[PDB]
Amino acid sequence: NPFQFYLTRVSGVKPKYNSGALHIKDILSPLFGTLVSSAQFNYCFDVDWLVKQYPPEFRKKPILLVHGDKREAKAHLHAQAKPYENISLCQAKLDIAFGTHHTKMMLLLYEEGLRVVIHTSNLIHADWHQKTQGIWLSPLYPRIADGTHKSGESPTHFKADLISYLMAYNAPSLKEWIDVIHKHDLSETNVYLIGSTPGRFQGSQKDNWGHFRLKKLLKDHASSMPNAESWPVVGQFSSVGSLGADESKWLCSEFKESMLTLGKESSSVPLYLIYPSVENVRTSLEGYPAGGSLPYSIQTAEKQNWLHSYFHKWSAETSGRSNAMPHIKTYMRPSPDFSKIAWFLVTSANLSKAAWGALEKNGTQLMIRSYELGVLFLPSAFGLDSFKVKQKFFAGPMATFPVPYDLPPELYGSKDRPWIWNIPYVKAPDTHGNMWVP
Ligand SMILES: O=C(O)c1cnc2c([N+](=O)[O-])cccc2c1O
Repeated sequence: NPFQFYLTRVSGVKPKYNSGALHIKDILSPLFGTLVSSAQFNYCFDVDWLVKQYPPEFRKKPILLVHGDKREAKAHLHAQAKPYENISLCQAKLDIAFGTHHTKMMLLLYEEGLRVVIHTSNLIHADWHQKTQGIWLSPLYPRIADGTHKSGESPTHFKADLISYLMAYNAPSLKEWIDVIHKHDLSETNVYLIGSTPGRFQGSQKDNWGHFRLKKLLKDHASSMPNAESWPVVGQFSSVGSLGADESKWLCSEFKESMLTLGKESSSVPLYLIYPSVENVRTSLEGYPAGGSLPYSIQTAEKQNWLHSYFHKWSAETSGRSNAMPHIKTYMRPSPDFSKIAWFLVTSANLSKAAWGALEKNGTQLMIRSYELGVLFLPSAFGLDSFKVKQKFFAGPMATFPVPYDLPPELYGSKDRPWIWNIPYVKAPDTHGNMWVP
């Protein structure tokens, strides 16, 4: 495979469904490189657990933790790290209310080169235990020889886009990593970077982030096919924000409009949203506690019941993960019979205005509250017109894309309800014998 898209290992499925999966210990093993320094961008950290995932010989190398915590949460994280002299912290600035640092990324500096890992898991035991999570692994990027002048840039502009993303933090500890990236050759990268950073973007900066970044890439590097209006859009996420009183406020007006872009020329396109039902969570490997990582509140949900008609159950027989609740987020554009896809995106961005951006000031300004990061797989970047869908995720032409859940997605039944984490479920017990009482 040329895609280097992996799922995390799931405890409890048969070995066939973990064969090509990765645990964090595998990512940090010496087989992937001789570690000199690393940067861990994330939302939630368990520092004691994290350090034990590094191999013993690497546990004293410098680690930078990039986080968004403030006030007491920030103090708690500093206290967690205090015992480990080699750990530094970088607080990402969040100057817009209700912003979060959701980006999940590792920068791994080796003796032999550099690797970038963009993924969806928090750095806590439970996120790597029985969840469906996604990982993109970069190639080993070699160092550019001292005295040599070359860009080290890929046809997807990944090196410049990653530096641009890091420059948005305006942070001294990340300027060091920017200088490291400058000195490496990233020309073999075949994915496009799609990031969100907080701010209000107009003019030449409007296309840099969020769903306008996606729109711009799809206009420039995908081609429209006849009957494009028949190719659905699929979104798959672990959390939903407040989208407004109806679909025309944001979901189908600006979000779906960005996602249905193809090619340069100027809607009944179906929209499938995949989000775990209550039954999905109850019968999961973790049981109801899996819902602790699916933070859809009743307050938000009650304001947008129109949205739930779009919801489809989580099903993942193709990867043996129907009972491993998703914390991956993915977006893609399948053909009407779901045998091909025009593109695939894996990201930290949930279905929310905070992450993807919302238009302001008479449509002239895109406002984003949070940091997010994902990678976009475009057929043109692999010399193809479209991707064939792999029929079994862990099965064996390597030009077929490993989609991790079942297609077509299955609509909620009439008795199904979206998982809502702050109401009780006491009618039927979960796989551990328990109810859910918030
Ligand atoms: O991975 C993330 O980016 C992320 C962010 N926030 C979460 C919350 N929360 O408090 O919003 C509750 C539960 C799980 C969360 C999570 O998994």
